[PDB]
Amino acid sequence: TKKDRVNHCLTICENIVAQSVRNSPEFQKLLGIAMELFLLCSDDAESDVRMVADECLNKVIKALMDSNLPRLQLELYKEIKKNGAPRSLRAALWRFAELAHLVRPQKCRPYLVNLLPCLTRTSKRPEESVQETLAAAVPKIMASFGNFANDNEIKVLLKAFIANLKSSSPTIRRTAAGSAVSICQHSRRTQYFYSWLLNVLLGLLVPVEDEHSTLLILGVLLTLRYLVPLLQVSPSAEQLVQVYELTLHHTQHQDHNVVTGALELLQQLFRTPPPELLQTLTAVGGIGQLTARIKGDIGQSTDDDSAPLVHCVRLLSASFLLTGGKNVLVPDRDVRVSVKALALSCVGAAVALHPESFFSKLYKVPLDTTEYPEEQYVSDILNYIDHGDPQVRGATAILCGTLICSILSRSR
Repeated sequence: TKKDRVNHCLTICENIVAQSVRNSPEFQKLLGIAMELFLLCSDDAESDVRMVADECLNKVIKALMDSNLPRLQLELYKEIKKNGAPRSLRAALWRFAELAHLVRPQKCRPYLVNLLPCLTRTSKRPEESVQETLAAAVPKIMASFGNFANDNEIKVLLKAFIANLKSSSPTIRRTAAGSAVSICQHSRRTQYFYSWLLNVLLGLLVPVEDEHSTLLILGVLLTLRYLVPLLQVSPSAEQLVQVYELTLHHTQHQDHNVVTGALELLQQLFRTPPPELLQTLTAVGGIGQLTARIKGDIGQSTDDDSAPLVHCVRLLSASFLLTGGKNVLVPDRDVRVSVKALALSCVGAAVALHPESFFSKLYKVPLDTTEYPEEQYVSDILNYIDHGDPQVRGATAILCGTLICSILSRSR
């Protein structure tokens, strides 16, 4: 009956729209029963059956978004609480984020309380396909159901997703990170909930000379690429400078999945910087007032008589893409050319902030004139125009663009 199952689902659809009679005590009973039956047609495993009868459920909704919206959204909340099959629960979750901004604010507050028991179970599910669509609904649901919750309901929901940063799947790590940050745009207080996510994560990396379970090191740095775009009681000016020393230790912590995680976080905090953090780095003393492969004295980000952005260009160069003795390329065998690509785009976004870093010497205390004849400056960054692939000769194409943009605007 595999061809007999196809004809059954499609004839139920057309005889609802062609009724032209809604809000009737006969019409109310008919729409509840055969609405759950549209998804068993998708639950049955055949691509001739799964593709055909899922486009037919969308014919019902859109012809009824005017007439029967409160009857549509009551049958649909029932299936998530049923917590069904990972194919059945998935394609119902597309339907419920697009009708979230169609509810009325009269009936909205009953719909908020019932979802938080239902939105934690689908966070505990290890199916890698079920976890994906929730990172495309927690953007859409909690922006229209955002304002209707108090400070009690939203503190429970964010302790669950951080326990979904403790899993080892790359598909499940990036769906729990975009869920914590879409709530705080819409929670109740947009600025109060930005300062609260920064306290929870830095105790997961409280003092850095520990064993930090290097899968869990990657969970904390992906929630911070989504929230620095939103940082522009408040998040304090001493709360944001604890974020910044945490990464320079983690551009050195060896891996190829943990070195690439803290280098997308640094390219974005210079492009859209938080304005409290942005004045503490251009300043001359810098971090010294807030406290009161490399083989030389760089001078750490606590020292005075130099800005910290003078410090931060000496550090990302002699570890990744430069050797302190001579103008010479580093081999692609040592550092990957996916890892050398994100290190040329971080030296360029700081020159737009502090342009005096690019003219500095690489080592502060010079390095061993017996071994090496001459000491070099950071201008061998601009010898990576001849290096091989795109996005290195193209990301030293963009390193000369914002070095000229920001000397003219620095000295007038």
